[PDB]
Amino acid sequence: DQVRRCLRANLLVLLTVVAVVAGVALGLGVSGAGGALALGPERLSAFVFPGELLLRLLRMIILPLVVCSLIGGAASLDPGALGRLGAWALLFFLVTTLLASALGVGLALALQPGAASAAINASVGAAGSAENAPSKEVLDSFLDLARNIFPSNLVSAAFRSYSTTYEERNITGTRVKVPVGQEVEGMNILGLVVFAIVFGVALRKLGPEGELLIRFFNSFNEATMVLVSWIMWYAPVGIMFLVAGKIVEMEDVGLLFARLGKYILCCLLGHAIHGLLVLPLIYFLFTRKNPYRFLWGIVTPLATAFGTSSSSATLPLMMKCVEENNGVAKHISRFILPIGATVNMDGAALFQCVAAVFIAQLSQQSLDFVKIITILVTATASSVGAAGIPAGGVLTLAIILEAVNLPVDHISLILAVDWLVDRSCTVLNVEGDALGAGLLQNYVDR
Amino acid sequence: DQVRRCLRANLLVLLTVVAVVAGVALGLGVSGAGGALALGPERLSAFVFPGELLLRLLRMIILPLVVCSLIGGAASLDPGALGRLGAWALLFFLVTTLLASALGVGLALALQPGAASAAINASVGAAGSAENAPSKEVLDSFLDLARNIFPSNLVSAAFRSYSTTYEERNITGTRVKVPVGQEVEGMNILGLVVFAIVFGVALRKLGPEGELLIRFFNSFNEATMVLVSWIMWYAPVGIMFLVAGKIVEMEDVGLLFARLGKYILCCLLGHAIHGLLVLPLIYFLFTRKNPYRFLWGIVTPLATAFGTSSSSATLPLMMKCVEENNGVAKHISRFILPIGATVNMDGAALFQCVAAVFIAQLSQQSLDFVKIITILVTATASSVGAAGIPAGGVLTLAIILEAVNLPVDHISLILAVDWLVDRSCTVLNVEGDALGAGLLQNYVDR
Amino acid sequence: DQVRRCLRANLLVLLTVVAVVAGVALGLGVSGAGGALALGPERLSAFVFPGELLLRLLRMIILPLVVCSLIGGAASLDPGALGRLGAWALLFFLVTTLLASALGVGLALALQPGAASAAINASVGAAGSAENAPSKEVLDSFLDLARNIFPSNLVSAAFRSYSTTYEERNITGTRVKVPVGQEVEGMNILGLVVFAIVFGVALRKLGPEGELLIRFFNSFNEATMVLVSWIMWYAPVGIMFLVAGKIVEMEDVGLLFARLGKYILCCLLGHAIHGLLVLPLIYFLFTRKNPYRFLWGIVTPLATAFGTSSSSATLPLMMKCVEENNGVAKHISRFILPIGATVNMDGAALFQCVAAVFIAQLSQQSLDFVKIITILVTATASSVGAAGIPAGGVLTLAIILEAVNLPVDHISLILAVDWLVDRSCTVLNVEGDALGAGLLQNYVDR
Ligand SMILES: *[C@@H]1O[C@H](CO)[C@@H](O)[C@H](O)[C@H]1NC(C)=O
Ligand SMILES: *[C@@H]1O[C@H](CO)[C@@H](O)[C@H](O)[C@H]1NC(C)=O
Ligand SMILES: NC(=O)CC[C@H](N)C(=O)O
Ligand SMILES: NC(=O)CC[C@H](N)C(=O)O
Ligand SMILES: NC(=O)CC[C@H](N)C(=O)O
Repeated sequence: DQVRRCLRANLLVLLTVVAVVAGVALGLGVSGAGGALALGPERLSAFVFPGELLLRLLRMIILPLVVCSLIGGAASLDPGALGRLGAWALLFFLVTTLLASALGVGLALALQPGAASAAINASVGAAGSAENAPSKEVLDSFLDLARNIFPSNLVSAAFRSYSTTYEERNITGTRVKVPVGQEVEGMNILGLVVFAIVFGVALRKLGPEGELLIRFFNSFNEATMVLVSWIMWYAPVGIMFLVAGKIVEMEDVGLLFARLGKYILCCLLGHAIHGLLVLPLIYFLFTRKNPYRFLWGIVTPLATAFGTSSSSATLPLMMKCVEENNGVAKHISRFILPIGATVNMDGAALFQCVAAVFIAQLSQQSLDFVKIITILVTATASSVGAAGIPAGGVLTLAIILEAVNLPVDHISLILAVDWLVDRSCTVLNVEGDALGAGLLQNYVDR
Repeated sequence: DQVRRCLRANLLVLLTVVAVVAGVALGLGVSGAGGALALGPERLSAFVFPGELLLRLLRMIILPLVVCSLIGGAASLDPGALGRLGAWALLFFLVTTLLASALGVGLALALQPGAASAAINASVGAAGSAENAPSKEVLDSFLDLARNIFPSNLVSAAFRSYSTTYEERNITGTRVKVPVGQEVEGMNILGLVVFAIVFGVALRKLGPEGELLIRFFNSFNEATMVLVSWIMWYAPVGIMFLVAGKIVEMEDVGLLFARLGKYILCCLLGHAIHGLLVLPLIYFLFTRKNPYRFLWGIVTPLATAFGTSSSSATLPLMMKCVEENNGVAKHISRFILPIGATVNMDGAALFQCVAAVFIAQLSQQSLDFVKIITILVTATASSVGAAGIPAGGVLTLAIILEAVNLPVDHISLILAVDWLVDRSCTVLNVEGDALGAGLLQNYVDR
Repeated sequence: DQVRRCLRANLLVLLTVVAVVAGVALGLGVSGAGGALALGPERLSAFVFPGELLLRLLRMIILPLVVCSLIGGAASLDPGALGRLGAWALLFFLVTTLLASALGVGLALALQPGAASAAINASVGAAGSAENAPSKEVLDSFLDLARNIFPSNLVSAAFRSYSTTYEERNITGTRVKVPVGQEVEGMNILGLVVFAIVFGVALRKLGPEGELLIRFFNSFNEATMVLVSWIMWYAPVGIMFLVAGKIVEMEDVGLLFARLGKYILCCLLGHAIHGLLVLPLIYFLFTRKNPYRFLWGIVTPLATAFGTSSSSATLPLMMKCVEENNGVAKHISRFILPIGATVNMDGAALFQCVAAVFIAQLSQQSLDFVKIITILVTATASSVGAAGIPAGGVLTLAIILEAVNLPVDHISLILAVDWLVDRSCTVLNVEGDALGAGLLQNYVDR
């Protein structure tokens, strides 16, 4: 049969999408028959482990990749030409993030998710529970991101980021708060991207003395790219257990879709127009080429981002598929795509935009025109400061609301539905990188 | 004199064994005349320091060795031949560990250490003291070892391993336990062995691009091997203070040997037959060569393992003595011996076997035939999960006993005698590596 | 104009000294008009940030420099000649530190800072506040420094040093203290200097196998030296905010200079004679060359040490200025100057000498002749154990006083004036390195 020929050449494509629907059929049979209580907590961790093992070993290789592949990328061309590459790049990440957040106002206002329904029953969901939050100030977190760039110690920025807390050591009368930083747990991806680019330029200023050093990091880049190919074969096995592990936790067979299902359909549709109708239209307007043939070549990482629910996870998996399947250049694909891992959270700019209108569609708040331009520019700024940590964008939602002085009286409605909507967020998040990667292929042709 | 000629060529052999008996004569004069109280705690740390300095600097070089020497080892030969090297290897570590644990049942049953003596006075030793223990479940620790393999972050696995604890954040009615992991202190040796082997194969799949990279790690391996030679000369000084520091702590001039000295003679004899009568018989059955001439060439690391009481400590010291003194190959000795550091704790499979019969010889427990095959297969499994941390195998003793549902009413009798029996454990532990290393020299001759 | 020609060639010299006086004029206008309370604590951290950003990114490059530049330095020459370089070196650091501490007795006794003034009103300053201190014993901290050399783990010594605390887990009757170490936060500079020197010698014992490895670390050294040049241009901006941030904290417009201003003039004059009259006289006695033409070539790092107030901070900044401006050799300047970062705290030997006479000039204490030779040799020993941490030498002041059994009834007078006197300490501290660096240039001419 001739149909057997195309299936052998599309083996990873077929196995990935058949597994993401397998766990939904697997997990609903677990959640329906018996439920979460039938397994027991001492066995539930053993069930979710073959999915949780996937997210582990696929994360350990981004450290010898991102600090390594940006060297050989940003030391080939000249630093005068890198400004002709970088300035057109950061302009593109700013427009795509801002245009996605502009859809958030334009879709939530025309649908009004704060409608007369069970969603307005937030008093049963609030309970004063999530009020006990750190909720750092908007001046401090914006100051914290500039301090997270240019890290303190180079080894310490491989596993331990920087943040800030508050204390009250102020027995003087009128007890005030005092900021203090303590370097909490978490990998600093952004702190090492800005190091490797600056370190990559310094090898270009050197003459033939750096020729030994650049071929070292070129070879050490290539050995990791061999090792990411073997994890790619394991990836259809793990995604079957990512979805079928998370679905055991909550239930939406008539409970979660009943209360705030209008909001869920509001934000999934925000991911529907953007990145499936807008980004192909932008890509065709600059290339005049078929975007879906480009999009079909990248479907294993995009389905993996739905499973792993982390943009920083699926970073090496996309770097294999873009340079192999689609016709891009070797060196420039390994530069614009890793810097795009933590700079264009436009899904978060679409998630935190709608969710900040959603609580203001209810509870009778105006937002006529002055708050609209502030809620538009804040979400496209905090998206840069967001990490690739799963469910990390919920923490940056509270700093938008205080700056636009909306009530935070129940943030717990937007919370506890982010096991589903954030998986759609990462797919839209990582898609604009490779669409921007192929957009620079036409730019070098002229 | 002709006797002066052999002593100059056997200088390290003579100085090492004269120092391990020097500290016993030194420490008993300290423990006898004056005792531990005559020195004071502010001076006792200053006394144990020249031994404690030895265990420190000899441990800092295993990180630029194990992740480095396994690269140049497992990138020379073909990956098809590595399966012909690896499968025969892991079969040998399984048999030697299981045969050692089979001696534990066969020697404790024929001697019955739970005899009518002062050893049955465990009520004075129990006191409900060591009941306050974490004692993680057998399903979780077996799950934890698979998660400790394939580490989370590559830099973070150089000093910080992974484990798990328990919390009770369960105010819902019927308060249950919940697992949580927090990455406690401790070097992950096993997490980096599995990384370097996979990374070593990927250089072999590369062509001449990896030729620069393999010669880098070949040279960086050799510079450490120079530096381990200088610490080897310091090693007879330190072992004199390892033994004469630990002996100041407890006393066995008629007190510890009186109560449970039958148990101590039971487990030291278990280390006597295995690895001095069995392993020479296995080595002669496959080589038909003199095992003791091979064994005399490795006596400085084996006496160092008695002093340091850590298998992961004496790993670089054996790698010098095997490739220099005995006639083994250069590349294959630096592969099978580091992977054997944390895979064949057969002394622990002999220690945790007898100690789990010892508490069941007392307190009237049966173990007729069904528990015997479970207590045999559990100890040979948890020996793989054991670390090279001194006195680390005591924590893995409790997970055997709950799985074989024996009482843990006094584990503190097996505790606080492990300053002596565990030093015999590490000597038997590290011996089977080099005997297995020389066993593969005959395998390449055919 | 011909005066425009010299200003273009002295751009860094002119911009650095015009900024250290700019912040004094800036900060006094802030402290005078409005004061510290006019800004608010939520804005004060935003004001001090462009200075605090300078101290951050200029510290992240000392890890890929000190462990890297000492390799290519101490592997070129022979190890027989390194003893002819090292022994003359460590003799020079011992004399310069001891001669500086000899000035501390000779200047405090001839001035008597414990005079009838407001400085003797220490009862208002003591309050029993700083009595709650750890204050580890003199035998333990001297033992701790030898354990901090030869670190435990190589990766862990890049951000996490070693220290010791005390516990009282001693329910046996007569509750005593027990030492325990826990690896507190802080970069171990000294632990990696002793590693790279020993590792550098081992490459020299290797033949042409180390030729690949030495050219690797030679190139990786040079790429950092490019990157330190770009931070040097940012350095006149940051020092303007270092001084104008610290001056907002305290006030000395008639308050701090009134109470103990005799002591401040006593210790600043101790930094005046030493290192501006003594060290030029020593340098002229061995070179017969102009020391101030050598001293004018290094004025950007010396003014930076006044701003950063850390010897370990300004280590790469001096390594650029010495090898470029002044006529020293390339390889030997990158060896003696990094080892001099944490070995010759003679300012601390001048600070901790005077401050230990200052509390004994008051409160009627003798120190006739026997305590004088002990207070001289203790301060030159603890200066080696001092770190490059700002305000780190105050902790090592208490261990001098107990060994010379002077009262520690108010150490808080020497505390809280170290925002000013310690900035003079680091300038004198880092100056003797480069004066010692140029002193070895004449030694290689013969
Ligand atoms: C220990 O056990 C023996 C019996 O074997 C008994 O006679 C004795 O009283 C017990 N206690 C002590 C302190 O010896
Ligand atoms: C300071 O000391 C002087 C004596 O020299 C005394 O007259 C004055 O009252 C003291 N001031 C305070 C505040 O104690
Ligand atoms: N909510 C967010 O967008 C941040 C977390 C999300 N998983 C991401 O990596 O994009
Ligand atoms: N008790 C044990 O056997 C644990 C391992 C042992 N400390 C070793 O290094 O060999
Ligand atoms: N007072 C001191 O000596 C502390 C250390 C000093 N700040 C230095 O960097 O050398």
